[PDB]
Amino acid sequence: KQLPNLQVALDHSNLKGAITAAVSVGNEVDVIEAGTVCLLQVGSELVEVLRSLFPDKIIVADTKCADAGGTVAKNNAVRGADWMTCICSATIPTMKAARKAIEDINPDKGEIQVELYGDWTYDQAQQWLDAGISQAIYHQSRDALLAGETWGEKDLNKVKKLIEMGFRVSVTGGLSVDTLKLFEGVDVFTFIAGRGITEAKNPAGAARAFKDEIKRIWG
Amino acid sequence: QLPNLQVALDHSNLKGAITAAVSVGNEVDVIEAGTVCLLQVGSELVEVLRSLFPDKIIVADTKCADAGGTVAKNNAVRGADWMTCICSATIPTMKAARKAIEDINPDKGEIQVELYGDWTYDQAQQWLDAGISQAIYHQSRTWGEKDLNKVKKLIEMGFRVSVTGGLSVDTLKLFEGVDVFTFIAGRGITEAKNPAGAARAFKDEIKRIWG
Repeated sequence: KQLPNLQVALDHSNLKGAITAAVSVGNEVDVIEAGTVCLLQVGSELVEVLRSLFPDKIIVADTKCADAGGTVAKNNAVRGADWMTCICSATIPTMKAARKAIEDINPDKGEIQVELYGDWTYDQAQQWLDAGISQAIYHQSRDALLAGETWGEKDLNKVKKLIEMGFRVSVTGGLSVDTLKLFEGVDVFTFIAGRGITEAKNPAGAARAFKDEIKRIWG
Repeated sequence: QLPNLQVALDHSNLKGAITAAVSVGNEVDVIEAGTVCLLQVGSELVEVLRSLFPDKIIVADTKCADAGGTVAKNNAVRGADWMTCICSATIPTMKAARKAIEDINPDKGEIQVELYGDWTYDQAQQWLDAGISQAIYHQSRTWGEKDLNKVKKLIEMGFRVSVTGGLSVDTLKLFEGVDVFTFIAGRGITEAKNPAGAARAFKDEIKRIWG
């Protein structure tokens, strides 16, 4: 058993913003993620820079891969990624090819995570598990997120159900040190924070406070 | 207009994409920076292609799922005409992407929906209602009736449909009578002994059939 991870997403539109934010919080987080917006802007060298700065941190290449799973996984695994995202639209053969490629380069830590967008089903989710993929990323309902709302029961129910199916579930959106308590009793695998922490007055302090609260609730 | 010939650049490095584009650019209508390539090299490739081919349609194949306005802006400022969104992107994301690309590129700026997994005609109608009327259809993994029939309905609904997968000079026959908007070729053309000649042959067969 371990505590939920604190992950920082880097969704910057340029290389300097990602690197500066990563350096500001890196020591205080468990996982550092090169976000899709950033990767589409700067390419995969960022993954390698992050690996150099943080030899022992978990690194996520958030490619939201839909196709050419083996190639995209290999491309980011050789840069040093541990986890890569596939969009839930990706077929089972694409997801398996990506898993096989990332495991080939990184047997110890290599994994695929399914990014949950649109009308995905639990029947699809079981297909991911059967294909050896057991991480999923769940986003707060965007309407509620944009409105500043708490996590609603419907969102919590889906998170709970995925966990019960056997997923390690990461959540993102609507997360702050004060809102972690909403998740009390929910076996969240990773909390993914972004600008709330990296744009704070003291990002390292904000990151540590977030992890302190994870420790209070789940410790 | 006849169906467009498009070349997809899915290389894992910059030199591969640039070399392939230069080899066939004059002979095609549309040049696409594929997702595999953009994830490797970033968006500068789009602006390089725009400089090389000022009068060609340029596609930024980002398969955008979220941050629509940001992703579309980032690629439109590089000179993209069309950008792909994955079909699982929400309507708000697709709409934000469309509005951002139209703002920078009022001439040609458009979103195209990339079709993967279990999509429905009901979802497709929401894309049309959202102002998005291009969709990319991939051969199931010789074009058979199930695939052709889906292509035909999408066109009926009001989509400009691009097709990709299993395309050659010889399989263009199979699409006789269908109002294909764009045929997307890739390595079949760019890895040929004479890429410019393979592409020209391709466009010549389009001209024969739809001309």
